[PDB]
Amino acid sequence: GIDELYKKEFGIVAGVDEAGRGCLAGPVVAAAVVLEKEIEGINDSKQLSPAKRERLLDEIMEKAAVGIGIASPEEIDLYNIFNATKLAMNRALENLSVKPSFVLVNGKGIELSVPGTCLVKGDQKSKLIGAASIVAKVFRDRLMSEFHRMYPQFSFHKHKGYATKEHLNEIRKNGVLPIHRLSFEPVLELLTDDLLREFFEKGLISENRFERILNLLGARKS
DNA sequence: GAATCAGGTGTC
Ligand SMILES: [Mn+2]
Ligand SMILES: [Mn+2]
Ligand SMILES: [Mn+2]
Repeated sequence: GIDELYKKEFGIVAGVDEAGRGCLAGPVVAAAVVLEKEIEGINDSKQLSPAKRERLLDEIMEKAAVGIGIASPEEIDLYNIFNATKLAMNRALENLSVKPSFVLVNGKGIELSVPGTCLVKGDQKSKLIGAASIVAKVFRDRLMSEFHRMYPQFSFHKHKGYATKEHLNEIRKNGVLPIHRLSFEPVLELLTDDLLREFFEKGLISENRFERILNLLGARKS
């Protein structure tokens, strides 16, 4: 119903949500979702079972229009997690085929390239956002799994890059990766100016990424 | 799914 109020008022209304905010690795995934056909079971992903999201997505990506945006781990470091988040969100709206006259954005304090509004707990106040919530999360998880493929020594399919005990084990044992968020404190902690220069000399990170994390590295213990 | 332990950073 919340959706319908805004639908009647503003016209085409997209729901937006993102996943991967609190992660130590990988990009942040945002999803924009416009939908008219009803989908029973709609609810914020984190209440659902991983396998149910799966069946709800197949359904969602059949009755709805969906845009997907991502922001690079490099962009998180250079821009911060928040602007990287808005950036990802705006890339989703961009990828959406339907151009909404209005957006419902989960959270607070986010203003996108499309006039809209910000709902706290929006992912459980709105069906569109709850749906955008399931798209982001599943798509993200998928990105992380194939990262276990690219870095076999890493349980990215289990911990999704988050600060779990075993993720921190895999980092101390195996080292820090370019896809880790180098500005994120637990990583900054383990990283050395020596590995940082290597990343750069290998052409793995950017000159701008290097300068930041380097300046961040020397700023430690302050 | 809910409880409760862990672990991240942006806004203001
Ligand atoms: Mn929520
Ligand atoms: Mn959510
Ligand atoms: Mn900070």
